This record gives sequence, C-alpha cells and structure tokens, in this order.
Amino acid sequence: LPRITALRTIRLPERPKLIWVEVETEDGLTGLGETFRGAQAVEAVLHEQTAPAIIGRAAENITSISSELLNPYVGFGSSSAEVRAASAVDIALWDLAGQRAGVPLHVALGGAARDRVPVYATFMRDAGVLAESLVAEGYAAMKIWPFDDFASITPHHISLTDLKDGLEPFRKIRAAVGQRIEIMCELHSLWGTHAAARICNALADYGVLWVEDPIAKMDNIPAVADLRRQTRAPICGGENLAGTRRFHEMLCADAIDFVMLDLTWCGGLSEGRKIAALAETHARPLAPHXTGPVALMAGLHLALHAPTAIFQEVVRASWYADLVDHLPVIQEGIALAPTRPGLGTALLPHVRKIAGAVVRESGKPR
Amino acid sequence: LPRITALRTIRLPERPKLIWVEVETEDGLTGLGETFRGAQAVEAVLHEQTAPAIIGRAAENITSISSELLNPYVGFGSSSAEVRAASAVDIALWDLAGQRAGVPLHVALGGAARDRVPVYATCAGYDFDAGVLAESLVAEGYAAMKIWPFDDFASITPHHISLTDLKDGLEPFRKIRAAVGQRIEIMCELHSLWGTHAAARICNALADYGVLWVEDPIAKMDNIPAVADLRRQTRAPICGGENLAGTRRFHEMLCADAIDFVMLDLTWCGGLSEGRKIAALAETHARPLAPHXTGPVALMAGLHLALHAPTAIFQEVVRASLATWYADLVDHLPVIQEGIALAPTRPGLGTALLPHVRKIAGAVVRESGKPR
Amino acid sequence: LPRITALRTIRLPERPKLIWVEVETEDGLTGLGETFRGAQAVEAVLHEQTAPAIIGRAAENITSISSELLNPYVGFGSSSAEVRAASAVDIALWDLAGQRAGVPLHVALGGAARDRVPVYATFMRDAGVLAESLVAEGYAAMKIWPFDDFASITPHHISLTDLKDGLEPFRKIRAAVGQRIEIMCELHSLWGTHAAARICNALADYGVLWVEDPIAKMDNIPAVADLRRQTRAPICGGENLAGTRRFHEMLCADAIDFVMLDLTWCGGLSEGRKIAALAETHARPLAPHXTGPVALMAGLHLALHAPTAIFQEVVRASWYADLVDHLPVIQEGIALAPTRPGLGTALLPHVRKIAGAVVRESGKPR
Amino acid sequence: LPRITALRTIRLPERPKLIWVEVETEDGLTGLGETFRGAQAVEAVLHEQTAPAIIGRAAENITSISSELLNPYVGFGSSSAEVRAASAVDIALWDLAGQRAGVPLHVALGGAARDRVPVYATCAGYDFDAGVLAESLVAEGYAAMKIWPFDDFASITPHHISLTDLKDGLEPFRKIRAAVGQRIEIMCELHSLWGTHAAARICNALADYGVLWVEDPIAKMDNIPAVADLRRQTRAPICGGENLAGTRRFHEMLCADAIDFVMLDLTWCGGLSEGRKIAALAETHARPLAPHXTGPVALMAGLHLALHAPTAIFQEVVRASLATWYADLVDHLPVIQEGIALAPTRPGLGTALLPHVRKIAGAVVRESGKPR
Amino acid sequence: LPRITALRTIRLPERPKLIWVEVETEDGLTGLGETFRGAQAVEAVLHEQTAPAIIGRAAENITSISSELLNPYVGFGSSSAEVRAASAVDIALWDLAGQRAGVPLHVALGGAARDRVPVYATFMRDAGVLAESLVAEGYAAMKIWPFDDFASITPHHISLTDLKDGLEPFRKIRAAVGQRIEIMCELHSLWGTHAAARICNALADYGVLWVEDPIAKMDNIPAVADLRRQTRAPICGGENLAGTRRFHEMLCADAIDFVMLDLTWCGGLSEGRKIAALAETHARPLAPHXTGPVALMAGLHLALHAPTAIFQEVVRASWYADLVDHLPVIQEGIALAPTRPGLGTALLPHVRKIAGAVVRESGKPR
Repeated sequence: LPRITALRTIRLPERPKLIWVEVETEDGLTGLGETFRGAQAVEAVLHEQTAPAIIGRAAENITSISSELLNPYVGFGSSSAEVRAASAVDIALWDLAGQRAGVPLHVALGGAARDRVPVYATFMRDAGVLAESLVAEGYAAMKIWPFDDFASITPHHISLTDLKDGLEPFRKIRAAVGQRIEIMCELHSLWGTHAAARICNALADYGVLWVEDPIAKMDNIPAVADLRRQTRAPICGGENLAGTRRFHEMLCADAIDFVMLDLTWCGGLSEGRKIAALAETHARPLAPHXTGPVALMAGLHLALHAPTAIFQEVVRASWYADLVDHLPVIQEGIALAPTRPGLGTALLPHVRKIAGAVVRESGKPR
Repeated sequence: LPRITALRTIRLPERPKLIWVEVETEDGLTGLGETFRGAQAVEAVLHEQTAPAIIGRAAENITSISSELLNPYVGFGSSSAEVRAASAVDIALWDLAGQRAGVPLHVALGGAARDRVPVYATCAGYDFDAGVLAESLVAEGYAAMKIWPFDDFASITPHHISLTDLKDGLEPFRKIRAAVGQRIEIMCELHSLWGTHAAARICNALADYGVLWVEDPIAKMDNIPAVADLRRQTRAPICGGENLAGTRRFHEMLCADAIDFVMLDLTWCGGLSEGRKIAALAETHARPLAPHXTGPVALMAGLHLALHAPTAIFQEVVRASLATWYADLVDHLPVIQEGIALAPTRPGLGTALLPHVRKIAGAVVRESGKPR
Repeated sequence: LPRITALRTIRLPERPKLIWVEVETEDGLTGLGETFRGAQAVEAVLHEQTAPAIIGRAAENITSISSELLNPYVGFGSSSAEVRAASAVDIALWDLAGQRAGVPLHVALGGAARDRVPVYATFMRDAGVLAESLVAEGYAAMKIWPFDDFASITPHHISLTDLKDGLEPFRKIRAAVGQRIEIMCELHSLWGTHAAARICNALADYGVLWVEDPIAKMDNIPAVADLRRQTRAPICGGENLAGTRRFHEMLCADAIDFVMLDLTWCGGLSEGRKIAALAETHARPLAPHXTGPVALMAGLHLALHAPTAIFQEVVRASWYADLVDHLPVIQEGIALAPTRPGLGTALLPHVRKIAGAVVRESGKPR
Repeated sequence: LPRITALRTIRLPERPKLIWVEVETEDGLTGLGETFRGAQAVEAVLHEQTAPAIIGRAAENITSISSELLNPYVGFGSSSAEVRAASAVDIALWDLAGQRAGVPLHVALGGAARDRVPVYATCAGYDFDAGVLAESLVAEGYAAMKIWPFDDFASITPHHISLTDLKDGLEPFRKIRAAVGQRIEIMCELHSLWGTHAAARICNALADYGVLWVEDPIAKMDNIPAVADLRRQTRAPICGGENLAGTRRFHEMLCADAIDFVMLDLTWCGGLSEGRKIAALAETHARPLAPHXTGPVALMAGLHLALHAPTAIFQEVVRASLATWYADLVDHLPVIQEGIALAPTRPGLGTALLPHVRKIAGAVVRESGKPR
Repeated sequence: LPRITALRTIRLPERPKLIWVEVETEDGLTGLGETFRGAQAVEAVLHEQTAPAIIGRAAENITSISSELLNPYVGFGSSSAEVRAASAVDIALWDLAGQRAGVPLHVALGGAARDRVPVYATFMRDAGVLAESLVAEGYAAMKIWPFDDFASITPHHISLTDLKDGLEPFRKIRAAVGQRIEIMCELHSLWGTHAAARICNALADYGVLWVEDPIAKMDNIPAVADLRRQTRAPICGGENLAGTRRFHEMLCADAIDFVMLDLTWCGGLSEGRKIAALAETHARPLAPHXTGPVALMAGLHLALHAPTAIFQEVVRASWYADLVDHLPVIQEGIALAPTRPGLGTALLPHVRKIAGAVVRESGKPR
C-alpha cells in the first residue's frame, strides 16, 4: 500500500551522541526514530546502506524490514552502528503503523497490558537527601553508580577501602529513608568477575533491587551466570545487547533476574517485542532503558505492552521539550499510557533550522 | 617513546566497499590497515571515535589499544562497524611494530610456525563448468577449491530447498569429481544463508562428494546451538567464523563442538591481536584454521596469521597466475607459486599503498591529528 | 636470521633448587632463563634433549620452538622436568627478542596493559605486627600459610583445635590493621576435600582475598569445583600447573576465582601469554608467582602485559642482587614497568666463577 | 623390618633411552625396575630426589612410597621425568615384595585373573609388505597386529592430511585384508601425532578395514574433549593412555566416554601400584585393557599387570620366534608360544640383570646410600 | 600352589546376627572371615553356592575369586546375602595371604599408609557427660543417633517439637565440652528428603563433622546429592552399600563428603581396596564401619592401607574377647598398626563347642 519515499537524518552539534531519523511514506505521513552513540557512523549506515534497501518498500512490512536490517553480512547480533540504524528505522516504522491505524504505538503492537507503569529515577554527595526528594515526589525506585570511578584504576580488582567508599551512598539512603525506596546499583559493564562478586556480596545488607550490568562485558554469559550462582545477588542485564539470540542465551543460562533493553540499541520495537515474549516465557521481569526523547517514548510503549514489564527508566534533568512536541505524562512516579496515535511525539518544525544542524536525505523528500 | 600522531582513511569510488587506514607515528613511519563493507560507517568511526582515543598514545601498546577499541560501550562482540575500524587500526599498529623491529609481521607476533602455507584460490583479476576449473586449478598446484552453487536458491526462501534445486546445486560437485577425482579438496561455501532444515539437507546430500568442509551453513553463525545440532545430526565437516568477531564467539563455537575448522577474517575479527588469541583457542582445541581473503591488506594480514598460527592449514587467496587489481594499489603481493604462499621476508606488513593512491580521481581522503 | 649457537646451564651449590640457562645467538647476544626444583633433572633435559633440538634453529621462531619443547612424547601437560626446561628456554628466547628489537620484554609480547602493578608480600609469631610494617611500607596485600604443619599429621583431616591455631594469625591481622591490607591464605596443595572445605568455611569471617591451592593436587578440577560451589570461598589456582589445557579446564569448570602461574613452571612466557588470554576470555583476574630473580622479572613482564593481571608476588627477604645486574623497581608496594630492552636483567660476570658452580655447555659458546 | 639401603642406576651407551634401577634392602635382596626416554633426567631425579626420600624407609610400604613419589610439588599428573623415576622404583619395590613372599609379582598384587594372556607383536630382534607379515604372524598364532603407516605424513603437517597421503597410508590395511581376511585383528597406531580433522579423516577412512582400535589419534591424549568428540562423530574404536600417567587422567578419559580400550605403560603411568588402580578404573567402567611394551623390565611388568587386571585382553610384545637383545641383559624372558604369554611361576618380577651388565663398556653406574 | 580345601561356618545362638567363616587350605592354614545380618541366608549361600565354586581353587587368586563371588547372576551390586557371603570369604582369603607371606594383612594389600589411625566411639540421657569421659579417654570424635525413634512415627516428616528433642544431645555436648570432640550425627538411612534436610539444616549451629546416611536408602544418589547441594551439610555415605559401582556413582555425583564402608558388607577387602582407590582419586576421606571382632580387624587393616582414611569406628562396650585371641591395641583414642601376620586374629579353640553352636562344613576339613 503506502511505500517508503525518503529517509532523513538530523544531528545537532549540541548533542553529538544523538541522531534522529525520519521516514517519509507516500501518503504524506512521516515516522520518527532515534538512536544514541556513534552518530556519524549511524548516519553513514542509514544513507549508504539502509536507504537503498528500504526506499520503495511497502512500509507496512515492518517485521520483514526489521529481519533484513538486523541481519547484515557483518555486525549482526550486537548493538553495532548497523543495528542502531536498524533500531532507529524500526521505531519510525511502528510510529507510522500507529499513525495509519489511528492508535497508540503499544496498541499497534497488540495492545496495552497495563494503562500505566511505575518509573524509576536516573548521589556522590549525599544520596540520603536525594532519596528524600525522590520518595517525596513518589518515585518507587532510584538508580546510582558510585563504583564507576574505581574501575579506571583497574577493572579487575577493587580495594577494600575503595569498596567502603562506594557503599556509603547505600548506607546514607537506608539511614535516611529505610525501605521507602528501592535501590539499584549500576555497574556499567565495568568489572571483571572478582571485583563484580566483591561488590555484589558487599551490597547484600543494603537490600538492592538489582545490580545492573556487573561484568565487562555482558555478552559474557558464563561469567554472569557464575556470579549469580555464587553470590545469589539480583542481576539485571541487557541495556547494551541486541537481538533475541543474546537475550535468549542469558535467560536460558539463568544468568539474570531482570531483563533490561534499550529500544534504540536492541534492534527496535519489533525486536524488543520478541525479547518481551522471551522474558514472558521465562517469567522474568523487564524494564526499558532511557538518551533522547524518542528512546524514552519507544521504551514506554514497550513497557505498556510487555506482559512482564515492571518499570520504565526516566530522567529528571532532561531539554527534550526543545526538540519534540510531546513527552509522556508522569504523575507521582507513574507514567501513564499515551493516547495519541503512533509514537505520540514528533520533532518540532524548527529543529532542522537549528545552528549547525547536519541534515541528510535519501530518496525523494516531500 | 614513539607516539601516534595522525590517522588517515582513503576510499576509492571504484572499490566502494573498501577503506584503507594509515597510522602515522612521531618517528616518521606509517602503518597500513584496511577493512571491508560499510566503508563510510567505518570512516566515521575512525574519525569521530577512534582518532581521539589513539592519538597521543604510544604506538607500542598494541594489545592495550586493541582491548579498548574492541570494547566500545555499544557494538562489541560482533563484526560491527566499530570492530571493523578497530581491526584496521590493529593491523596498522602491528605493521608499525614490524617496521620498528625490522621483522616481518608474523615474527613480531612471536614467530613463524611454518615458512609457507598451502592456499586455495577463490577470486582472480579485476572484477571481484567447474570440471574445467578443477583441471586447471590442479594443473597450477592448488590442493583445494571453494565453490558456492547453492546461494541463489536461498533468495527463493532461506528455510527450505526443493529436491530439484538440491540436485542442481550438487551438479558442480559431480563435475569436479568426474574431471579430477580425489586430486583436489572441495569446500562448499554456504555464506550463512540457510535455516536448520535446508542446511541439514544440503550437508547430508554432499556426503558422497567427500567435501573437505561445509562453510557457514547457518543464518547466522552466532547461532551456535543450531550449528552444534547440525554437526551432530549430519556429522558433516563444518567451517565457521568468517564474519564473526572477538574471542567470546569463537570460544563458544569451539566449546560447543559446533565446528571442525576455524575461519576468520583479520579485518573483521578484531584484527591480528585478536586473531592471535583466536589461533590460541584453536590450538588448545586442536582444531585447524584458515584465514579468509577483499583487499590486498586483508590478504597480507591473513598470510602473516596463517604462518604464525600453530594450527593453520590453508589461506584463501587471489589466483596467482592471473593479474589482479591488488597490484594497482600496493607495492608488494605475496609470492604464491604452485598452491603455496611463501613467508614474507620484508619488515612489517610487507606491503604499502603506492604513492599515486591518495591522488586517484574522486578519492575521499580524511585526516585526524597532525599529518606530516 | 640469527640462529641459536650455544646453550649453557649454571647451578650453584648455595642454591640447589635453582638453575639458570643462557642461550647464545650468532649475533653476539645471550638470553637468560631460569627454573626451580629438580635442577639436575632440568640440566639433564636441557643438554641431552633440548640442545640438539634447538641449536641451529632461528631464534625468532619463539612460539614454534615453545610448541615443540612443550610437546615431548612423555611429560607434556604438567610442570615436569621436561616442561621446566622448556619454560627456562622460552624466557631466554623472549629476552633475546626484546634485545634484538630494543624494547622491554612485555612490549615485545604486544605491549603494556599498564605502566605499573601492585605487589603483594610473601607470621606464626605475631602476624598483626607483620601486617603493620607491610601496611606502612604500602603493600596492598600479604600472603601467609599457617596451616601447612597440620597436613603432616594427616592431609585428609584437620582437628577443630588445630584449625583454631591456624586461624589466630588472621584474627591478629584484622585486630591490628582491620581492612587496611588484603589477606591471602596459602594452602600449598596440601589438603583433601574435607580439610580444605573446613579451612575455607572457617576463613569466612576474616574476609580473605583468596585461598590458594586448597586441594592435593590442583589437577583435581572436579574436587576444586565442588569446594568452590559448596563453600563459595574465593579460590586461587595454578602455581604448579603447566600448559593451556589444565588452565582452560579449571576456568571452564568455574573451579577458580583467580589464575596464578609461574612463568618458569607453566611453559614459559609464550605459554603464559596464552594463559593470560584464557583468563581475559573468562574475565578472571591473574597474578604471577615468584624462586629466583629471573622468575620474578619474567612474571612482572607478564603482569604488565596480561589484560587481567592485578598483582605480582614479590619477596622481601631476597641475595638476588648478588646474581644479576638489575631487579625491578618497587615503590610503595608498586612495581614499575621496566624500560631496559629484553628481560632487563642479566647474570653478573662473576657468577660462573663462584665456588663449586656447575656450568655445562652445548653447541659452540662464544 | 627390611629397610631400603641403596639405590643404583645403570645406563648403557648402546641403549641411550633406557635406564635400569636397582633397589637394595637390608635382607640381602635387590629389586629391579626400569624406565624409558630422558634417561639422564630420570637418573638425576633418582639420585638428587628419590634416593634421599626412600632410603631408610621400610620396603614393604609400597603404595605409601608410590603416593609420595607420584606427588612431587612439580611434575605430577603426567609421564614426567619425576613420574617415570617413581614408576621404575615402584616396579623394583613390587619385585621385592614378590621375592620376600616367594610369589610371582602378579600374585603379590592380589592374584592372577588368568593363567595366560593373548599377545600382539610389534617389535623384534636387536634394532628397536604388510600382507606377507600378516601371513607369518597368523602362521605363528598371533591374534592381533599393530602398524602405524600414517606417521610420516604428520611431518608435512599434523593438522591436515591430503586424500592422496590418506590413500597411501591405507594401502597396508588393504594388503593385510587381501592376504589373510579376518584371521588377524588390526590395530592402527597414530602415536598422538594428529589434530582433530586429520584424525577424524583417518578414523573414518579405516571403517572398511574393520580395525580393532585406532590408538592415540590426538596430539596429545590429555585433550579429552577432542578425543570424546572424535569418538562421538566417527564412532571409531579408540585406544588411549600409553603415554599418560596417574589415575586422574585415566579416570577423566573413561568418564568422558573418550575411549573404547585402555592402554598403559607400566614404566610411565606411575608403576604397578598405579597401574593396579588404573585396571580397577577400567573394570568399573567394564572397559578392556592392554599393557604397552621398550626394555625387558617393562615387558615383564606389563605381563604381570595383564595377568592380574580383570579386563586385560592383550599384551604388546617382542616377537618370540626371533631372538632379541632383551636376552643379552636379563636372565629370564616370558614364555610366549603361539600368540599367548604364559603366567610366570618364579618369585618376584621373575627376571634380573645379568652379572656382566654393570661392567659393560661405558656403562654409567651411579649409586646412593650403602651398596653391599 | 595351596588350594582351598574346606569351608566352615559357625553361628552362635547368643549372637544371632553374626556368622564366622573359616577357609582351610591344603598347607594346614585356616583363614577367618565374618559377616553380619541374615546369618542363616549367608550360611546357606556359603554352603549351597560358594563352596562348590571355590573348593579346589588356588587360594592365592584372591581378586579373581572376589570378581566371581561378587558377580552372581542375581543379587550383585548390593549388600545382599550373596555379597555378604563373598565379603566374608574374601577376608579369610586375605588373612591367608598374610599368613603365607608372614606379614600383616594391610602390608599384604600393598603396605601401611600410616602406622596408626584415630578411632571414634560408638546418649539420650546426658550426652554432655558421655562427651566428658570420651574426651578424657582421648577420643577425637563420637557418634550419636538421637533422631531414630522419630522415624517410626513417619520417615517422611519430623515435627518441630520432635526436631528440638533430637537436638538436645548436641546442645549438651557443646555446652559440656565445646570444640574438644567432633560430633557425628547418624541418621541410619531412615528419612525422606524433607525430614533429612530439616535435620541437616538444624544441625548447622552444632558444627557436626558429618551427617551419616540421611536418606532412605543411600542407593538414592540424586536425593542425597540434592540434599548436599541445598543444605551444604557434610554428608557421610556407604555403610550398607556394596561394590565399586554404587560408590563410584556417589562420588561422581558429589553426593558425599566422606566415604564409609563395612568390609563384611561391601564385598570384602579386595573390593574395599578398590573403593579406597576411588576415594583417593576423588580426594575424599574414608572411615571403615564396625558388628563382630573380625569386621573390626578387617576395617582397621583397610584404615591403615587406605591413602585417605581418617578414622576407624570402634565400640567401647564390646565380649569380642571371648571369641577371638587378639583385638587391636587402642591407646588414647588411637588404634595402632597390627604386627602379627595375616588378619592378626583367630577364633579361640573352644568356640565350636559352645552350647548350641551351629557348625557346618563343606569339602574335606583337616
């Protein structure tokens, strides 16, 4: 029916890590997608290789386009420039399916599993004070990463004295708010097995909800599974992983307690929907990750569709409002279900005319 | 002492999939590397991401640089544009180590395991009846040949192959046997095109032709359980790894008993540092190895690895009897006589871009740091 | 290019466990290696079997020579007299590659992963006092072995009363310095499964960094893996093991938390480099072991190259200075990266003329 | 009571790989043992290390002594010079136990399981057309023969074997079959020379010759996963263990279903105490066993184990019809008639060095303790 | 050489569970063996089936006779009447080998691994008082079974109140003697999985050395392995098991921490020697079990030979002295190595003339 007509990318010097992709179909509509990191490489993928492959294709064949884009000869099965490009396009295509059908993107996926989802907020100074305001604002959980700096000394060991400093923020939170908020420890994929296990064991007293991405890197499923087995710590994994294969393997190895994924990194909404189905089959909980405003809106759509989603990561400090027309409605630490058709957000008309914006186009723009 | 001072990429409109990378050091030397596919993406990585990370670093910390470049926050554990870019730089760095020490690259790696390696030729000339081909390949002394006559059928569907399409794909195997019998090895390339049923059906049907290996049967070869089940059910000899990257994926293939032979492309796997680690994996498992061959630098890099690797048995090459475009771009190509590649004696990689390459019409030349 | 020209061994009656090997190449240079235990047997291997195999060979083919030497018809896959000889020669050959290239040995290996590495020091009286001086000197860790004597009663059981005596030094350390130093318990491969597990469990309160070589002997990978699983104690293994095969097996069984290796026992630098790559693939930390001055310098070179190295074992009490021209520079419990080409140490000219030195030569000495 | 008083080693310039060990006790008796390869290393171990450890100990604590000598701080779990030295002493100690009790060695071990064992002959005479050989071996009553025609090809490369080299290596198998059909068993020795692909290719190609076993296919046989995968994929009958040592490695081979037959050399595996433990492993797994045969002492030690071991089916021997150098060095050799070795009736090992051996020209004789 | 000439059995109405077997060889010597339970069935096996099989056989072929006797068409692989008979005969045959060679039975086996072995003694009233006398007498360990009676209510559950009563003796021991004696809890193969795990967990605070035979019955290797895994309790197993096969399976499953065996039940000394070698390969400790005086002497011989033996079970209350000429010398909780040839004990001449003794003979008695 309606075919893909043009592909446009936008980069802004103010945000060098971001890239926006707009896909035009012949019916006058335009879909929005986004991805994060290696923005020039992604731009190059989208124009050099993605546009020839997708322009002229019927836009309704989203899953089939995803399969092809997620399956390049090199760079498949990882969050590569190739796969970030594919993720961006897939979001724009689901956006378009929602527009065409006049329903929110999560409904186009197959429907809402919930009308709203708890959000968590994403400390070196006084984490207890921070915990107080977040509790007051109604946030059920908070995430902090106070061990990061220590990995620059060495990722394969952490001193007992450096460990103790890293634990202070958790002591401060529990002293200030007890059990009134959940804590997540983010390890950013920085550590070897021994350091990871040392941190995980030391966190026991603080009752964290999860330890996220403990091992460098999280494609190391045997290392994560052994850590989980030895320490019995709650492990979250997935943020920077892509494709059902690595997710399926983590889940089957019993390496993780929670599934995390970034819809702009993991392959996109079509892939993320498949990962949600894997999480459901294993009865494991899931939370989408959040970069730019589009990643956030795509994530929230998944968090409302996914049978086992429990949280959506939001930022508090994020300029998103300068780029797009709508953001999700968050009330007392709870994001509500969008009702607008499609993704429910679009770039503001001025974004192309921002100083030094790099705007590239393939095909025949409207 | 010697620090990295600049990073240059070259792209030529006639070879759109290729990219050459040149790495300059304070001591006046330039190292050459190369990679293949998504050349603009790779260029972008090299200049937006790699250049700021390596410029100012001592060039001699090859494996440390490689560890970093192979571990980006996104794109790790696969032949992503990130890892391809890393591989190109790693080749340039080993080139430099060879140069500084005045030794061929494979000696910088820790020594030759052999002074020559058997080759098989898959490509020739300027562009890139099986019985007649087999005859002349045998005449020229090649121990092995690789063909891929099933590829077209996968465009009908990658998940089934008819009995009729099967019979036709097997015709070239019949011809080779009828023409030369056991005088050459045959390798069936499947290019990661097929699902489990179609691959099993092809693998079983090839039994009677005594193929040396069936290469990359499964779409895609990160599907280790699918490959392991294939090898188990059919008992076919399986070669895997050409388009995979990093020690993790190879380590997993090998532990799962998924493959009989290890293949790798030195400009896709992470580079020579990683390839050296991948060769050690193979040696530990007692499995044989062959480097894959794209541009002249991949060829020379693969050769160095084939001479260094304890278990290397073959090196994929360009046909030595037929003049090739490689010869237009670089000063030196490996000596291949009678199905044998000889060990290079020159220091470093042993080949460099010809002076006119930077000036070719429509060449995109991008630079970071301070080119001399 | 330059070929191997002569092989010389030196034994000194003062140090009966040691042996030094010097390899001459035709370019005038000479490489130094060393190994420890069964020094006469090693001498016999080097002259009877190693010298015929290597004299006339190009010295640059280090890895290939290692493969042949590590692969004799009998005695492969263990720290045998055959494999200690091979290790000694391989160190001398890497020494020579560094000399030829005019770079430190770790650079010849492929480069530094770090410019310096923490060292640990290697108590029955008052361990707390010892802990004070080591902390003061800046040592991050210390290793003690107070259970050794009990294994001579029986290696398959340890009395609750003997256990308690063995634990005193750990109590004294923690009372005297708290968390200011790491402790490692060395079990010297002396114990059966039950005694090992008893010791490991009793050590929990003292928060040891690792328990090293708990089982007699550490080729017993199933016994070590079960101990690790049942007690969840941090296990170090490898000191007296050789070849990638036994290391690969330990790592795959999840038998260990830390990889230890002795470069004069394990097959040498070429083999040790491969073991470092295994450790890296598993994301496990590594520390080289230290015997004579050469073992120490070879170890330190590996500790600077190995992606996952965290410590280098040093002695405090070691006469090394009477034998060789250079030792590594240790500052405040931190060994710095050598800058001299090659191994960075050579026997002093007088060593051959020491009283009763046994000096044997094969080939044609300079 | 009777304590070990001295330890003697003998080396002869004509048999440079061999070493004999003699162990003296207070009661006037001397026990004989032997081992093979790295004879100077072994001599050194025996005198620098073993002698101080055993001298003064009661000779009757054979298994305790063995446990100690087999557990050196370095060199354990392999046929190291340490473990070879230990094995030689353990044989001498069981020799002594037999002597003191006035029983053949295998009876000291706990009894004969059989009064004779079938043998296969691999060596003859003074130096150490397959159809003609097979004919006379059959004529002489041997149930089995062992050949190793692939060894030379491994010096080209251990990681691949051409189809042509393959065809030639198989020729002796064709000849044996064409000459004698099913009248003799054939055993293919591979001597741990090959990588996984070359071994699989050889194992598969031997299917049609009905070989009893393919021996030590993999370089080296501590690579249990490689051997297990080989046996699984090809279903070939695999014999392993000749050059391995200690119960651990045998226990692991057996549990992994890597082998169909257990081979061991009593002068390399740890000795008779350890071999007895290794035979118990085999019995538990219901797997058959054969001792390997180097010098006359290894032969006699292997025979005793073959008569004792519950699952022993064969014993490798020297050809009984042809006079051998063994007869120059020792007083007694096993009775081998018609492909059968008879149980010795003499006490102890049942053979001792001839008086003139100590005096042979250029004999290196070293002693520790107090020789009488 | 000397052939088996006659087989004689003796039963005494005073001890209905026992049976003695004497084997005569043509050289005038006679060997003694023994077994326990189902004494009439064993008598019937020995005369109906064992005697025809062994009379006329050379006695020196002990291991071969054992193989045949342990391998009947029915009843192999268990401590059956068939296998108890075989065990009895095998002990008599090893006894004879020691006599012929003029050495103690453990020396005939291959030698002593130790010249002496610790013994442990085998409470509802006041276990603490009992603990005091045993400590005073020099016993390193004691074994009690206070949970037995509860299994007669039901073997598949134990009440929290019944559990508490069962634990009292352990509380009393630790209150009265602290860590001065080891405790073993004997469960007699009485319990299902849940009861066994409940008991095992509740015993943690009392620091028992082992829990022996927790599951009904100990051929249930998966049930024992899961118990060991879930509770991490030290498990002893083997007393009533026979043949290397069941032992090999327990050990490979990591079901046990200690190997126990009864030489009159397990197949005999030849079989027990093979089980000792299995224990050694796994690096697991071993203790022989003790029924009549012969079982005890046979056990002690094994405990002196077995590389990994740590204890020998002795009784304190045992009339043995009325039946045989020698018992082992126990000094301060330590049994010393026998020096007499053979088993080192023989029936007293009067035993055949005891009132109502049932004495049966096959072959031609002297």
